[PDB]
Amino acid sequence: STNDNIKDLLDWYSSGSDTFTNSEVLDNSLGSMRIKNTDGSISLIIFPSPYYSPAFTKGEKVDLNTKRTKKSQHTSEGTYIHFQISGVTNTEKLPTPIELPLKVKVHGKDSPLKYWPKFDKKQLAISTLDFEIRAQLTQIHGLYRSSDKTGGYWKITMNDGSTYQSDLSKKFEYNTEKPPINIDEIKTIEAEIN
Repeated sequence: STNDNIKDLLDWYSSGSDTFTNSEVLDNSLGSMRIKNTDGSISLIIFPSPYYSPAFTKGEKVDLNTKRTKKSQHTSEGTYIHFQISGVTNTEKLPTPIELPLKVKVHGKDSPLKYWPKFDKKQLAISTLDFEIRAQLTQIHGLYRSSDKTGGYWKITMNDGSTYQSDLSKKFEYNTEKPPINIDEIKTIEAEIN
């Protein structure tokens, strides 16, 4: 028996993500962007953070690794629109797709990984890393599905000593999100469940 906030977390992190590559910027206002995907849909993405306010200009190409905030819509004008939050990075690729060094501990015990993917984009938003990591945990390790797996944290340590961490008992802090990072510079990723 989990409390309600954990149930909300279980629904958010087990609902997948939206991936679009080489999309085009149509407009860039404060706190948002309007983007046209190669399939013909439009994405309206919000950016609630002052530290990560995309500065792309009309016509520039960008990748999308985002989460939808709600059901897409078929407009009268005949367009298909997605409503998403964060997750826009440059289209720059890595030579060879790398596997991110994630180590997981569930109550101190080392929990081995299953279906943990490789990444080939040189840059990933911190919120994207947040949901990839938390999806591995909810799907493979039982996070949020029971009272004994409702807290903990994940921590990324960069080659230079910089770290990023997130508390597993709360949804990701989008309002304070930092700029995307070069995944090739990540030294390690730790995650512990309690």
